[PDB]
Amino acid sequence: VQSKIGSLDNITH
Amino acid sequence: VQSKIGSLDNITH
Amino acid sequence: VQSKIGSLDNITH
Amino acid sequence: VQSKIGSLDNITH
Amino acid sequence: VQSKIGSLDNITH
Amino acid sequence: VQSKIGSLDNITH
Amino acid sequence: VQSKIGSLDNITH
Amino acid sequence: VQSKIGSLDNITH
Amino acid sequence: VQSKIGSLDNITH
Amino acid sequence: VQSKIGSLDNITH
Amino acid sequence: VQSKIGSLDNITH
Amino acid sequence: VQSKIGSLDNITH
Amino acid sequence: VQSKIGSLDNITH
Amino acid sequence: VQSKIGSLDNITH
Amino acid sequence: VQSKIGSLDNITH
Amino acid sequence: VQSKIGSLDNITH
Amino acid sequence: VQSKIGSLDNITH
Amino acid sequence: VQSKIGSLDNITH
Repeated sequence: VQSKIGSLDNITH
Repeated sequence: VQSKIGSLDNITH
Repeated sequence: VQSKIGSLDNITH
Repeated sequence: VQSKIGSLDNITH
Repeated sequence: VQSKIGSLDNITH
Repeated sequence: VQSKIGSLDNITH
Repeated sequence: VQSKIGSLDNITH
Repeated sequence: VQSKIGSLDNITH
Repeated sequence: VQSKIGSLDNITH
Repeated sequence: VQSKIGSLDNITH
Repeated sequence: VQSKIGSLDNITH
Repeated sequence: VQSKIGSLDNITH
Repeated sequence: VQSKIGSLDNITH
Repeated sequence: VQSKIGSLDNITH
Repeated sequence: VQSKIGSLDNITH
Repeated sequence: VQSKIGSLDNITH
Repeated sequence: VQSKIGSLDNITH
Repeated sequence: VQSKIGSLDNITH
């Protein structure tokens, strides 16, 4: 409800 | 409800 | 509810 | 049983 | 049983 | 039983 | 809800 | 909710 | 909620 | 669920 | 759930 | 849940 | 949502 | 949500 | 939420 | 759910 | 749930 | 839940 997600996982090899 | 998703996974090899 | 997530995991090899 | 309501799953391997 | 209502699944391999 | 309501799961391996 | 399960295995990666 | 389960294994990585 | 489980194993990594 | 009502009797004069 | 009501009786005169 | 009501009786004159 | 689900109504006048 | 779920109503006048 | 869940109402006048 | 109600009058006899 | 109600009057006899 | 109510009057006889 009126929320945001930018990123959950940022997996950089 | 009135929410946003920008990105979940950003997997860069 | 009116919350934000910037990032959960930042896994840099 | 083994159900979901309003959930978010981000499964990565 | 083994059902979903209003969910988001992001499964990556 | 073994259910979810409004949850977020981020499982990484 | 009436449910019967003989055996349940949840494996997540 | 009435539930019956013989055996339950949850393995998470 | 009425529940019956014979054996329950939760393994988390 | 697995319930009983011995008699549902509503009389108005 | 597995309950009883011996008699549901509502009389109005 | 596994409960009883011996008699539900409401009379109005 | 905004419904009458699994209910019993006994209205007398 | 905003519902009547699994309820019994016995209204007399 | 804002509901009547698993309730019994016995209203007489 | 995005509900709007102007006015709700409920009388039970 | 995003509910709005102007005024709620409830009378029970 | 994001609820708004202007005024709630409740009378029980």
